[PDB]
Order: sequence, then C-alpha cells, then structure tokens
Amino acid sequence: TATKHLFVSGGVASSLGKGLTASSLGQLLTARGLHVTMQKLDPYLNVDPGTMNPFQHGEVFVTEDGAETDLDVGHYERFLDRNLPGSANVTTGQVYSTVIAKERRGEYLGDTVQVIPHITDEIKRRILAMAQPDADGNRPDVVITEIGGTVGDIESQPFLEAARQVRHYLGREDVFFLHVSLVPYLAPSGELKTKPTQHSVAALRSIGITPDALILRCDRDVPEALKNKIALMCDVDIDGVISTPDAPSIYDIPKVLHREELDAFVVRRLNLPFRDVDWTEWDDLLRRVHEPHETVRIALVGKYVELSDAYLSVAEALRAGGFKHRAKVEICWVASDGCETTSGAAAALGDVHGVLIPGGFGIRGIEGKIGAIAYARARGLPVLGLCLGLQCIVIEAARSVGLTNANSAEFDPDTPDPVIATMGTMRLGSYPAVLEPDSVVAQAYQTTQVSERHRHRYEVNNAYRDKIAESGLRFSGTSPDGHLVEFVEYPPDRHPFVVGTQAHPELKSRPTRPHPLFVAFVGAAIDYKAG
Amino acid sequence: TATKHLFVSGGVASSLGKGLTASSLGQLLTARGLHVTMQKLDPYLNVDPGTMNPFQHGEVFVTEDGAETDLDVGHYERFLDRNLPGSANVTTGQVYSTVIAKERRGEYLGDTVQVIPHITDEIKRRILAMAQPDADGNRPDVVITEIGGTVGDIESQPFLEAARQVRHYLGREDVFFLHVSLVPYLAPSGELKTKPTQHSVAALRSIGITPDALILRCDRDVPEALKNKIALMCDVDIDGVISTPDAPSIYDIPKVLHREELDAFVVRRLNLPFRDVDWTEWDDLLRRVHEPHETVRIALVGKYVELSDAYLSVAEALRAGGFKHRAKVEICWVASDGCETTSGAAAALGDVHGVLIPGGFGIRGIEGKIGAIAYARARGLPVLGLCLGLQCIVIEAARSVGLTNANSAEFDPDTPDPVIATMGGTMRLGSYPAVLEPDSVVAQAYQTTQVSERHRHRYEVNNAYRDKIAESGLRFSGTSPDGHLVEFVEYPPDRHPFVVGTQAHPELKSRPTRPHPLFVAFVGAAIDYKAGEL
Ligand SMILES: [Ca+2]
Ligand SMILES: [Ca+2]
Repeated sequence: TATKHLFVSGGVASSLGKGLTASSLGQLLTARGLHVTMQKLDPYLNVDPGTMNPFQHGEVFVTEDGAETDLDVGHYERFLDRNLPGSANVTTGQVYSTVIAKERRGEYLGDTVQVIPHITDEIKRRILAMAQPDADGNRPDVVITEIGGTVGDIESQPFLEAARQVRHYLGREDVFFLHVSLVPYLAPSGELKTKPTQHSVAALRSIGITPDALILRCDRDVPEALKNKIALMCDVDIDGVISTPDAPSIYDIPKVLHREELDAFVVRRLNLPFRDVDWTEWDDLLRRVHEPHETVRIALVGKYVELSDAYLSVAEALRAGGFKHRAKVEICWVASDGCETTSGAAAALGDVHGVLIPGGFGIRGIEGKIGAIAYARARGLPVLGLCLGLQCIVIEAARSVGLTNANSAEFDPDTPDPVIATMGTMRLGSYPAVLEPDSVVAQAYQTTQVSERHRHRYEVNNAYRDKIAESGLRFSGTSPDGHLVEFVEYPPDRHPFVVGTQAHPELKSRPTRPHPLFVAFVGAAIDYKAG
Repeated sequence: TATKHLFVSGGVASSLGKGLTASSLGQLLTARGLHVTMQKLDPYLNVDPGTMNPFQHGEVFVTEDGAETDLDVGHYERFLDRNLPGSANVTTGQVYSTVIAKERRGEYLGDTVQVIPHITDEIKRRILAMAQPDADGNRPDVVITEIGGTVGDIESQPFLEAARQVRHYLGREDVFFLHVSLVPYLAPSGELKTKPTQHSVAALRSIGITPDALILRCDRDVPEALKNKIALMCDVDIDGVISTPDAPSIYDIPKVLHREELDAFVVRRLNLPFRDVDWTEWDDLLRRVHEPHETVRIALVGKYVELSDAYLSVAEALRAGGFKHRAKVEICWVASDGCETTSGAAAALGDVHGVLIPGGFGIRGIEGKIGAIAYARARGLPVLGLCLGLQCIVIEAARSVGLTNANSAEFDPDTPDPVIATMGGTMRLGSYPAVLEPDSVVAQAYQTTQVSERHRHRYEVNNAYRDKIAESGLRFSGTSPDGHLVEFVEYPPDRHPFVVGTQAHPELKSRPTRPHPLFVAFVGAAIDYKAGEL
C-alpha cells in the first residue's frame, strides 16, 4: 500500500502537549502493526538548536547519525522505540539556507526566487523524503509530520502551504489533517467556550486546509452535547471530534485517544490495513507506572534546578530504570553551585538514595559537580556520571590522589594538570566501545561490545591515566583501538556503584525498553535504601 | 537638521510606475536644494538580481562600488544625477543571509531567531544605514525608501513592519509615508472607482501604517469632489491627496507632481528647509524632449525584440545623446539572429542611420551580432559596441584579416583562435580606470586622456592576438593604467567614420540632464550619415 501522511497542527495557545499528543497516536498506530516514522517542522530561523540555551528552550536531542535536533524528536523515539534520522527535524533556517545556496549556484535558471514555489517546494521535498525506504529497504506505512507553531503565524505560513500542496499531490485518500485546540474552562460562569476552536479551524480553512479530526485539549471531560456543537461549527465529523482531558501520566494519553476511537478513525479514513491494538507491551508499562512497590529518591546535580525540560531525556531514563525494578523514582533537582563546599553538598544530598551528574554543555560551574561526587563517595551513594559526569569523576579521582590543581582545559586553560583535554575534534552520534570483562559496566550491559550516542570534544588525557588509576578507578570502557576512554568505574570492593560514561545513554533509553546503565544505577540506589 | 525618511508603498496593481513616481519626487526635492539619496527594497529571495533572466525581469544595474542591483536604481541615479551605493538595494535574500550567518556565529546568544524582531531589525538597520554620512563627510537631508511589492503580501510584510518601527524610533516629524494607488475608469457607467484605493489604504492601516499622502494613478484627471471623498474615506489630509494623470513622457511627471503641490507638502510636513524649485536645468531637458529639430533611426541589435526593459539604460543613453543634438532617437529593435547572414542583416539594418551592439550577459547567439558589424562596416554605418559589442568588433576584425575560426572562449571553448578569453579568469565589477590614446576618436568624444567607466564581465581581449587584429586597421585606443587590459577599440576616420567599441557599460553613467560623451558622439555620427543621403 501507498505511504500515508498525517499532519498535526496546533492552534490558539502553545505548549498544549502537541508533541505528546502526536507521539501517543504514533504509539497506537505502531501497536496496530504499522511502520510509523515521525517528523517535526520547527518554524524558527535557527539551523541547529545547538546554539540555543538548553535552560530556556529545552534539551538538545542527538540522533544515531549525529544530528542536533529538538526535544520533540526524543518524545517520538521513546513512543515508537525506533531510531529516527537527522531529516526528522526541519527548520526555517535549514530551508532558507538550501534555497539561497541554490539561487547563488544558478539552480533556478534566471527566476525570481519567492516563498511560493521555491521555499514551499524545499519543505515539500523534506516531507516526501520521509516516505523513502529506510535501512534494510523498508518503506514506512504512515508519516506523522508535526507542523510547529500556532496556525496563523508568519513563520508557520510556508510549512502549512507545503502540507496543503502535499494533500493535492497525493489525494484525500493518502493525506490526513489533525488539529489540536484548547477548550478553556471559565471559573465565574462555570462553562467551557467553543470560540477558540471556532477561530482556530477558520484560520486553518482560510489558508486552504480542511481538518479531518479535532483534538480538544481540556482540564475536564468535554460533554457529548458540546462535542456535537463543535462538530457542526467546524464541519468536522462527530466521530473525528476527540475529547482529550488532562491525563495523570504521559503514558496514559495513548489509552485516552484509544477510548475516543481516534486510532480506528485514522485507519478507516486513510484506508490503512486494520488490525487490533496489541496492548501486551504498553499494559506492562502502565502497571509499572501506576502500581509501584518501592519509592527511591535520586538527586539530579544540574546547573539550573527545578526545570525538567533541560534534562528531559535524563529524567525519563531515570523513571525507565525504576520501572524495571517496579519502583517510583522521585527526582531531586539539586543546584550544582550549592555542592561546591562539603557542608553544602551534605545538606543537599543528605536525604537522597542516589546521585546523578548530567552532561553540562557550555556551562561554567564545574566545581559543584566535583564536590557532589566527593560527598557521594564518602557517604556511599551510587554515582552515575553522563558526558561531563565522567570528566568530573576523573577530576575528583585525580584530586583525591594528590593533584590539587587537576582540572579540565575547557574550564581552566591555564591548569598545570589537564586530566581532561582535546585530542580538537568534535564527536557526534553513535560511537563503538569495547568493554572490560567481569566489570560493573559489563555486568549491567551483559555484553563486551556496546554503542552509545556522543556530543562532546574534550576527552580523558592518556598521559594522566596512571596517576588517576592510583585512586582505584578503572577504565573499563574504551574505543575499539583503546585510545579514547569511554567508561570509568570503581571496583565493588572500593565502592558499590560509581560509574561514569563519556556518552549520553539517556537518548537510547525508552519506557518499554530501559537502558541497562540506568537499570543498574536505580537498582544500586534501592540497595542503598536498605539500612 | 536631522535626516528625514520618506517611504513609498504601492498597492492594488503592480508596474503602474512606482519607481518613476518616487524618482520624480526625488528630482523635485534635489531641485529645491536638498541632499537626496534613494533606496529600493525588493521582496525577492535573490541576494543579487544578477542571477535573473534580463529578458524576463529586467536589466541588472551596476553601481560605482560594483554591486548588481535592480533597474529601479537606474531610475533613481538618472533623476538625481548622483552615484548610489550598493546599500541602496536591499533584498529578502540579503537580510535572511546576514541573520542566519549571525545566528550560526552565535551573535544572537542562545535566542530563538524569528521574523520579529531579528529580520525586521536587519531591515531597520539597512534603512538607517543610508542616513550615515557619505564620502567627504556629507549626511543626506531626506532618504526616499521604496518598498517593492503590493501592500498585503507576506513577502513584503517584514519590510513594511521595519518602516513602522523606523516611524516609532525616530518620530512622526522625521518619518513620512506616501502610498501609490490606482483609480480605474469604468467605460459603461462613465465614473471612477474608489474601492481599489479604499481597500489598499485599509490593508496599510491594518498592518499599522497611517499614510501621510496618496498618489492617485489614473488615465484621466481626478476631480476635486472625488479627491475630497477619498481624503475623508482614507483619513488623509485633502492637501495630501495627489492626482497623477498619465503623462506623455517620463520627464513630465516631476512637473505634474509640482502642479499638485506634493513637493511643497512633503517639505511642510517633515519641517524641511523651504526653497523654490530651480527649473533652469529640467526646463532645458523638457524643451529637448518635446521640441526636436531632427529624427534619427538607430538599430539595437539585441537577442530579444521590442522589450525595452532588457536594455533600459542603453535606450535611455541613446535618447540622452539625441537631446544634446536636439533630435528625436527612434530605436529600431532588431533581433540579432536575423543578422547572421549578410542578406538578412542588410534587410534589417537597411533603413537605419546607426547600429548599436549591446552587452549580452549569459546569451548564446553571438554570430548574429558579428554579422551586424560586418554589414555596417560595408554600408558605412556608425557602430557603438558595449561590453560584448567590443568583443564582437574584435572577432569580426580578426575574421576579415583571415582568421576564419576566430571566436570568444565564452561561446566556443574548443576554438583554435580565442581572440576573447579570461585573464579561470577574474570578474570585473564597478568603476575601473582607463588611459586613452591622444587625438583618437574616443579622446575626441571624452575630451580627456583619462577616463573611468563601470564594468560587468569576466572575458577580456587576448594580448597575443593584438598584432593579428591590428592588421584590419583597428586600434586599441583605450587600455588599463598598466596597459595590460584592452578597454576601447576604434577604426581610424580615414578607414571608417565611427566604429567604436567599449569593454565597459557607459549607459549606466548616462543621465538625461548630463548625457554620456560616447553616446553623444555616436548619435552625432548617425546624424552625419543622414546628411550623406541628400
Ligand atoms: Ca521546544
Ligand atoms: Ca523589476
């Protein structure tokens, strides 16, 4: 059968949960036995979200191919269990750069390069690019493309036009349009208004797009009488009007959309092959979420506290590790700067059962993260260091030996002992790593050969390897040639669990398929909870 | 006094004469004794219009600094007599190319780059850049910025928004808004429609711009009773509503706007220094336009026929040369392809008095232009070759000598005799100096031994073939200061009265009030040819 295209558009208010709404539909379609790939059209002029502040706009997701993408790609990968390419994230900057480059080359044969067709054509080409067969020659069944930004925006105007152009290229039978809108509840009158959805569909119909289904994001349950009024008001089928109330968990949303029969409506409208939903895997996850046997507290020693979206994949990997042990993970958002002193670190990491050191990119406060490891080693708390975390474990290890001036060249260039230095060369995407047999990392992974996603340029100095080894720390994980240090660990006879990784395992972690390092880390924190 | 900004916005229909309406206002303000600089905002994504087809979108104007700009810059330069910089032509492509480069450099420091403010900021920076003092430290009095495209388009939306921010940042006393609209005449009812003007002003008011004056482009005279109705309908001052009927000539438009007192209204509203218009120079031009003593036919041997906008500066330079002799120039648009054969060239260039070979950039049909020179040399017609024209004179000169396979490397790369070749080579753009041979035809025209002209080419004359080309009688009268590059070629008067070729484009430096000496000498030579048939 021909490849289908589903477009998810957002109106009225922003950050409604449009990413999760689309991912949950992707989960249902994959559970129905279909090849589903997902794309996100960000309307900002930035080429890569790498230049953007992660503590203001969210974490930078890294794919297997080594592309810096939006955090929405992470939601897609977790809900599908499938690895996505770099082409899954399209920006206004990426499109406008490609079109201007071609114009300067003379690839438009003496024509006035305008948004329509030149820009809309490039967007259209990037959308239809997902329909091409992937690795092992597999063509997808349905492509869910999320058109970012509010319907009616200047930055969203060319992306919606390309989505409309695709609808006329393939036909009504191959293209579906889903629109997410907010239904607000007024406290003094005690009634929900249909006016925001009415003008949102009108703004979408003015640009030339007729929506097939409507997602009504609300705090309460939308009544059948009100749903019937919206159905006539927007000329949307009554079976297509979906009431999506605020779910207790993000993993409850696929069950909410299934109850409203949206997944069955999508298959029937696009004439896709029908097959019942296999809840066997998702029900096992829901049982681990709603029925936990234990509660474990794990501290996240990050630069900026409270904000979950700065370390979204890290927090999701921690919860995933907890589900394997059938326990609830309470993330303690600890500010790194407070752990600079041994007294301050003790007051912040006192009541916790585990300590995690995430990878800080372009940060300046490193001394706090080093101090957090120093306390955790003395108290006997399990430590999991990611990217900068491994670098901080190495600095603390060298400092405990006797090297008082041991630091990273990235933070202190005039250091007389640079234990962390370039060569430099930037590492992005999946990199292979050989593991030492019978080690803590080998016991977790249960294999001597692994592959993890990287995003850094600073490595462990090979000259200081002997001086660092004096602390007891062992370089269990190295590159195939053994030149680059990938994993560091303390033996169980010295510390139960102090493992550091140069890569980001949180990206490869899924709620249905948790990462073995996070499983071993959460498990070690449960062992700490006893006594 | 503080630098003023005037914004010209076009609505409803396109190509009505937005460029000419703005240039005529620029002419009046300069005639009132004010430093006027003009800017054109193009909404296309092309960084330089040099990549565009000239026979589809118009000629590509070259400034003194060496920038490829829109043909509207040419209208500004001719109506002001002032040389404009590369900053006078700002495109969507330029703005987006700068902001994306800035973003990648991290100059926006962890921020989501959006149209508002990042894009509008670059446009606002580009407009305010014209207000900066020019060469010898001279700051302009008023800056006329023309916003290309219809008011209401998504492509021209950030350019209008920047003008609104310029109005906000500087003030109402320093920023003026002019809107050009069409008033159509209905044949069955016999009345003018106010609806296209009302809907256009409403579209300008919806984006947040209140127009100060309205230009009503019409075929007939707009009545004072109708002008009063539109004034109230658009909330524009009655003294600001200007009726602009279709003028017989493009040089009549400044006189039309002066009669409606638009120039005086602009000065009064912006609180600019008032001084009466010095018509001394413009009236002399109008007399040469409307009262010609002679009529001379000059053929324009170009690849495409009839389309004037492809060779706009060339046609305007030809008319300018005619005004100096107080004569009307009838341009004969001749297709180059037809002049390939000697019989076809004779049938096309038979009744003409002068032959002109313009500069064809990115063209393929060169053999026709060579054949046109071959006939003109035999018939005894004056020849003026521009850029490719000089190259074609050189090829024809070498071919008459005996080199049957002599051609340009640009058109035939496998030629055994490349008389025209690069140096890969280097692209020459802008004003380049040239030393002239004393007592030569070009020196007699220019009346100086040292000249400067604007270039836009990559291929030069092969210095190895200089001796073989010289056998025809052709002399390299114009060369670079070092003498390595050939700039001008000419035949002696004892061989041919006027066969002059130039490597550069003199048509760009030609003005209606200040004509180019080469075009004056060429038109004059064509008048001499007419005298020879009596
Ligand atoms: Ca985001
Ligand atoms: Ca044009």
